[PDB]
Amino acid sequence: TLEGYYVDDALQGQGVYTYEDGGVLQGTYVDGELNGPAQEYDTDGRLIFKGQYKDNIRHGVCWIYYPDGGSLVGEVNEDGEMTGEKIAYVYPDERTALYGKFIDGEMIEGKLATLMSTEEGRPHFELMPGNSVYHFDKSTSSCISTNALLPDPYESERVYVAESLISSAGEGLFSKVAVGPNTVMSFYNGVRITHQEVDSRDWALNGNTLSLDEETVIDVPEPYNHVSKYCASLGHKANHSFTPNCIYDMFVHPRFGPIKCIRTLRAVEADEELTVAYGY
Ligand SMILES: Nc1ncnc2c1ncn2[C@@H]1O[C@H](CSCC[C@H](N)C(=O)O)[C@@H](O)[C@H]1O
Repeated sequence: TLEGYYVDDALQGQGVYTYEDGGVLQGTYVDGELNGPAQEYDTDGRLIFKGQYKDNIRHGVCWIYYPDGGSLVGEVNEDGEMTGEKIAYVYPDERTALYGKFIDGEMIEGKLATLMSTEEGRPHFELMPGNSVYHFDKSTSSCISTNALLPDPYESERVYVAESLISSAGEGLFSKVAVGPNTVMSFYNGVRITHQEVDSRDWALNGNTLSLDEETVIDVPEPYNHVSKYCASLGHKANHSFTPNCIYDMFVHPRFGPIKCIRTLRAVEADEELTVAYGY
């Protein structure tokens, strides 16, 4: 088959679609509509969906994987949307998860949990003990967080703040455990401000600004650069080096929203200081 895109077989059964852009989609078909097991991949070989369809709407328990390694899994609603009471955002280690109430893939109330096993397609989670509820809480131009002192579950296991070993750098960010290359370790969340705002005020104030996109800049200003005032995320604590063990990369966070992460470039040691090359 060929439309300027591409499709594979006669009536129905199990076929593959490919878009004007390289990305595949493996579906099982029934009368030309999708019904059954599907898996879609990225223009780059990356699994971005696994799960199933019924009358061309996503059905059942489906996995959506972001490029950063994080994922969303749950039984979808009648419209195929990630809305329900038993949905989870799962972190890049594929084990820590925030389970619970989500609207449209957005988190209303997520409880710390662990994904013990995918038995079939379905996954089994188990709640972790503790009072901790997490909520979608994107920061604004003036509110860095609705709960500045609730740490991020994933971060508090892989990293910590302490005196820098670098010459005169105040504090730094340390790895807590040994990790191999390409590992997310910490989140860089702050108030969202505009490039012009950052370009026009005294520059002596952009020590913690980090550009998100062509329109937005994340900053960790005011007194939130002190951990007794803010510790939700710890990214703004990594110091600079010309030969870093880490890189800034994009991240889709369930509490923070579109932000950056600190990801490792090589294996790193427990207790090793984490660095990135500032300014890209
Ligand atoms: N290689 C380096 N040498 C000296 N200061 C550094 C540095 N990398 C980062 N810094 C200080 O770290 C800043 C980035 S924010 C990283 C955290 C910071 N040192 C703190 O104590 O909160 C810059 O303002 C620079 O002053």
